[PDB]
Amino acid sequence: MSNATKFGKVAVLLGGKSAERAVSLDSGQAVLDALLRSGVQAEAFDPQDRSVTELVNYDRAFIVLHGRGGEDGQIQGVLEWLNIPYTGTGVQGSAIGMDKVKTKQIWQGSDLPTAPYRIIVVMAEKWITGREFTISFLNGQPLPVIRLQYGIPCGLSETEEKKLQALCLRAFQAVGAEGWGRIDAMQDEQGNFWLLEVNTVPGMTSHSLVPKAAKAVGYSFDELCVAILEQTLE
Amino acid sequence: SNATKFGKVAVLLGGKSAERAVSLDSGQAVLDALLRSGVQAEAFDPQDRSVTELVNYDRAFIVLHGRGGEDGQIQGVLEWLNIPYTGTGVQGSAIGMDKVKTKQIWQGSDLPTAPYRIITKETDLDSVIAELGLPVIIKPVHEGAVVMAEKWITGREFTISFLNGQPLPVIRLQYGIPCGLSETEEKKLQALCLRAFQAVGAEGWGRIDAMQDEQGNFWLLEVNTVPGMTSHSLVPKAAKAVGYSFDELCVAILEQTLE
Repeated sequence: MSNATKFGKVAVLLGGKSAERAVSLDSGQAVLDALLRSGVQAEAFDPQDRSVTELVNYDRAFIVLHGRGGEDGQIQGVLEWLNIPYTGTGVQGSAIGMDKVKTKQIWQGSDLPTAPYRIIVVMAEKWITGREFTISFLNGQPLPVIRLQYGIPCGLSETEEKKLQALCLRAFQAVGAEGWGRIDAMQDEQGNFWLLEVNTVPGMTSHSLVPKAAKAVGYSFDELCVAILEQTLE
Repeated sequence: SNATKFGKVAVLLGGKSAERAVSLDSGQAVLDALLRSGVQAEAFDPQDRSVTELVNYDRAFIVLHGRGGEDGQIQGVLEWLNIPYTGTGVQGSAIGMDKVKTKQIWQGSDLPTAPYRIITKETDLDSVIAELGLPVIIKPVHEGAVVMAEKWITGREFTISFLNGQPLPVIRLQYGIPCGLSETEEKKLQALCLRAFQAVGAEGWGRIDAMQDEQGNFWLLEVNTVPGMTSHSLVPKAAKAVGYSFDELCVAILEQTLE
């Protein structure tokens, strides 16, 4: 049972219209090479150069557009209307995820910790000092946590780490994200966690954090790319 | 000036959802009203015409109800085709058509709404009847497979319709106006509902439904981001109460699609 047949003609959506275009071209190229190596019939699709109307020629879509259009529900919209299954988070989770105030609102509304904030678009947030982390997701489940300013190990105890993972899984589900993505979190001076933001189509460049964390659990980049694409089976 | 301004407008109607028939009715009404106002309107049924052809139009009047219309999908395609359109963008639409999400973001804005528990059909039922009390409303989440349980409150339902971002005269649900609220009590419900409208990031026009319990307290229920425009529909009724003819109301809504 081959990946040519099984996944059919897949479009790797890349580049796009946003300020993160260059990063997305990089993420796209990486993913495209990896899927081609895995024998999936992948092709590049840049919606800034090719009308989305031509998506109708493809059986599924690997979304690796960052920012406006990609991370915010728009392209997910068009794919729903063309009946083309696709990677990651649907319209709702995407549209929310790319709005901090809305992401915070729905987190507060789920009994989940996050800095207070006020109505100034950029907002005004309560300053907390501590160390930032990021919990990456694959198949709905969290992966090994990475410290931000190397990255792993993070500097949490094994139980302290699992606490941050379980908390972030709730914040991932709360906002209705699915498949894969990233949650950023804080740890204040007293050891308490605070949720910061969500990325519903993360970077897939060589320096990007999700492949790093997927590798920590034995996924090659090519394996990680197929795992993500498997979401598009029903 | 002289409805050269709006150009070739598409009235999106019918569609794929269970509310198709209602949408055909809302579409026809709106289409006739715009044509009477001298706007160059045409019908576009996305179930019969590929959305690809939307590129032939300068703007879109969305009057699709339910799945595809009320939930961010068609708003998506319009954003990607750079075609301005009526009502609420992708975010507000996608939220609005989800009750749990609408409630979450309302709780998160210090706004009143019935307690509820998302039924994973397996969470212990005893802890749920302990939180909410009996009787309890169970209802489907998006279309009012995933299901919820809400706390039953007794009282009288209302609906506050919106145009140009601002609320219109409130209507009692079972005629509808007068509602049976005092003039100050009515303004209280309007100001509350304006916050709940803004909170979810809806814009232009729409409807918020609200409760009043036996003690006089308000509770928010749900949001409709593309309301009915049929002859018996509630938004034209409330727009008429403030001196808008149906034709005038239809142009007012279309004006959202300008700078």
